[PDB]
Amino acid sequence: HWGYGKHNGPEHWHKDFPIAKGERQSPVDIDTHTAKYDPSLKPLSVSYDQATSLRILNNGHAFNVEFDDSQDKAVLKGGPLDGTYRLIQFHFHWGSLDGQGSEHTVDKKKYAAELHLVHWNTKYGDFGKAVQQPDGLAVLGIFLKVGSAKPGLQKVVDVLDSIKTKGKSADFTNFDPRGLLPESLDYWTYPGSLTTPPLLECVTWIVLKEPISVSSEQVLKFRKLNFNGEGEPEELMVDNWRPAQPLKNRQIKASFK
Ligand SMILES: On1ccc2ccccc2c1=S
Ligand SMILES: [Zn+2]
Repeated sequence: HWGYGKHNGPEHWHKDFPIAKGERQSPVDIDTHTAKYDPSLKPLSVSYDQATSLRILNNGHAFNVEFDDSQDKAVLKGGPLDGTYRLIQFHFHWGSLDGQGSEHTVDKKKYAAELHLVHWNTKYGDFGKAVQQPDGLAVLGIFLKVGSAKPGLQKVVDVLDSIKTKGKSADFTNFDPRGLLPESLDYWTYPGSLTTPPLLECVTWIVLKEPISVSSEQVLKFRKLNFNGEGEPEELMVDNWRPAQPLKNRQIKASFK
């Protein structure tokens, strides 16, 4: 099945998921000089005050922090979006080395990791119906660079040892995702896709310009996770990023001059 190795990595995914070579795949390189400022964009509204985390799961590809999305609680609106999108989970992509790991790149620059906060358009009722729609999802993407620690990340780092291997989950209540956000909400936006199979073309991507800093020790702990299940030969969960895909007939808009 799919993964990030030589035999089942991104260059193979198109055989099971032909949309891998579609018209609006993600990630992409953000060419800052070519992204035009769009003064009709609204500021982004991130309202995470009532977010309710439930659990953290090692899915064999990444770890997901999952939210109760049964009520209207943690929503993204404004920016390029029409209507209200509800937070359902976040996860990260990261490298084996600090010089790589992000999926989007900025003028070809790779960051050490990238956080994806996934939200679904509440006009479609739930996540499963939203991923059948071209405007079903909005993913807030945030780059990580290695430097000072991010205090708001530590509770996630500290729980990873309890979900080392594929299929493990742990209670993860009362986690506040506001602690993972940078100061500025300046962003680039474009239409794209999930960056993992099934690679569905549902996503309005909103990529923040300002990275957050995490410490070398924090990202080292992400790299101790495993892609394998318990009892299987250890394969470290590193380099779970898809490289940039062709922009095709898309424009990337900037919210800032
Ligand atoms: O990586 N990843 C995994 C699951 C998912 C689900 C909805 C939207 C985006 C994603 C991504 S980027
Ligand atoms: Zn992702």
